[PDB]
Amino acid sequence: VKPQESQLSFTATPGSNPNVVTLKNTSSLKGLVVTWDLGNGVTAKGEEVVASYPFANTYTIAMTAYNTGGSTTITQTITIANNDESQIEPKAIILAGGLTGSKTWVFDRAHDGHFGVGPGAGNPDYNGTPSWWSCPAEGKAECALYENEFSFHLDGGYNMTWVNKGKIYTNGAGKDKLPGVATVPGAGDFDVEYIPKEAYTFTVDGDKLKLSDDAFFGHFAGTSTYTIKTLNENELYLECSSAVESGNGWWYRFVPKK
Amino acid sequence: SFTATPGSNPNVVTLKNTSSLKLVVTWDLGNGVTAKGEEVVASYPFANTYTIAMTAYNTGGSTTITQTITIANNDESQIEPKAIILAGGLTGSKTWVFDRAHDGHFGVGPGAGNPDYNGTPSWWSCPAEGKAECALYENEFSFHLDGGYNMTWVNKGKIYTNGAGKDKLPGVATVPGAGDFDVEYIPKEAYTFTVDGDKLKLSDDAFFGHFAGTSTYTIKTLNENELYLECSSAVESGNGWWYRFVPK
Ligand SMILES: OC[C@H]1O[C@@H](O[C@@H]2[C@@H](O)[C@H](O)O[C@H](CO)[C@H]2O)[C@H](O)[C@@H](O)[C@@H]1O
Ligand SMILES: OC[C@H]1O[C@@H](O)[C@H](O)[C@@H](O)[C@@H]1O
Repeated sequence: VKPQESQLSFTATPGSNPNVVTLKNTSSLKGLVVTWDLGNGVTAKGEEVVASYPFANTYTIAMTAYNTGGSTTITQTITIANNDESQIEPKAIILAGGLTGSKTWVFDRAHDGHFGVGPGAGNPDYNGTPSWWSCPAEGKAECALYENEFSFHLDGGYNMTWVNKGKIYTNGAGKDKLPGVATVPGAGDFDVEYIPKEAYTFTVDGDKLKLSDDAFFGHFAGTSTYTIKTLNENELYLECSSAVESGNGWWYRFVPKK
Repeated sequence: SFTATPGSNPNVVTLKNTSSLKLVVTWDLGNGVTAKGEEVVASYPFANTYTIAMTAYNTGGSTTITQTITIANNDESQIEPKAIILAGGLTGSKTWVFDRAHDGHFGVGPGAGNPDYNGTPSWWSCPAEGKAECALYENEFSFHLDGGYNMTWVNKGKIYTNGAGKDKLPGVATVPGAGDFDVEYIPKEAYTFTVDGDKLKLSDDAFFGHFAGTSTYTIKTLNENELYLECSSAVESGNGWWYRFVPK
């Protein structure tokens, strides 16, 4: 009674934009209600629906046909070859150095002001700058900070890789919130043992950059949320608000790895 | 013949020779750019009507055909982000005035070239309403992206300055309640600006109501709520000025 699979079919035809695909019931059987799992977290109902895949990947599309004696499901895989710049955050494209490949960012250790502290954005004294202390060139050479490197890549999603040599840098208020062994390096404050996960994601919304899985840009201040102050192919300048020291703001400047 | 075909970005247009005659062609895109090629791309960041001219060349000489094109909207992707904040968006306008109700909306200190520079108006910081009794707060600045980076300067006929400034200006100077000088100074009907990084430059010798002999300002803060500016005096060597504007 339930619809027979050999009479069910559909076409999935990329349109003007190869990442936007028309899904059309072409079944040799009428009197059907059809629903769709687009394989991208979206479900839909209708004879002809459109599916959008911002990211290059292989997806599975399921069509379910309903008639008076039940439902039957058929599938196709579809290969989306390339990322769609028109459906991806423009700042994510700068962080990854393009829609293809990856881009690694490191502390701007060769120039003054690559790391700094000042009154944070909720502090009555905020001025938007690290007005308490600004790190001179190579000022944090003698700790774990510059060992922390951040690669962005749009391989299936808004993906990040965090590499270090097993340690992050923080101060007394930071060290108390992490389980790893704390050491006092040459630059003072604390190195803490902290091994990143093998994979992260991120989101960009306006100026706000958020890292997944409680990640942070090598300096621990209890937050995974940053404000992008500057971002172009040469420079990533970030501000954050400390969650471990009420009213402290931190600034960080990254440049491309050579 | 030619076609002017808006692409995936409606502000970016493919100009293509479609002539039924196989020619060297050049183009005036009507945006200040000229080009040579069978197929060229034109960019119009600003909504407007533009005239495109194709010139075809043989041995006999040259013939020029034109079309008008209408670009409906401003293109956020090709306009300075700080310009959009000053104009309050891609449409309409936004007027900025002195933050007269808060301390520190006007001040003086050692300027950025001065060995004593500390980045603040450390010689004098104006208290709330401190310059009510002069022309300073009468000066209002509107930014609008209507064809370009456009500004309108409104006042009630006077700017505010000190002795060194008054000596550079042709208008009559008067001493108001706040002291220093009001100077007769009527703005032009229209100005332009440029923003490059943190450098804000005004056209046609304009200045932000207080005269210090410069049209160049450093942007210290710019968000939808605040414009905080520094400038370096061109009439008093080593003197810096600070100004804080908020929306009207
Ligand atoms: O905390 C308020 C005070 O901050 C002081 O600067 C400190 C920096 O020298 C140091 O490098 O970082 C700590 C925070 O991690 C800062 O507190 C300022 O010098 C004081 O002016 C300020 O009141
Ligand atoms: O115009 C410059 C002068 O401004 C005055 O308000 C300050 O008190 C002086 O310190 C400064 O020399």
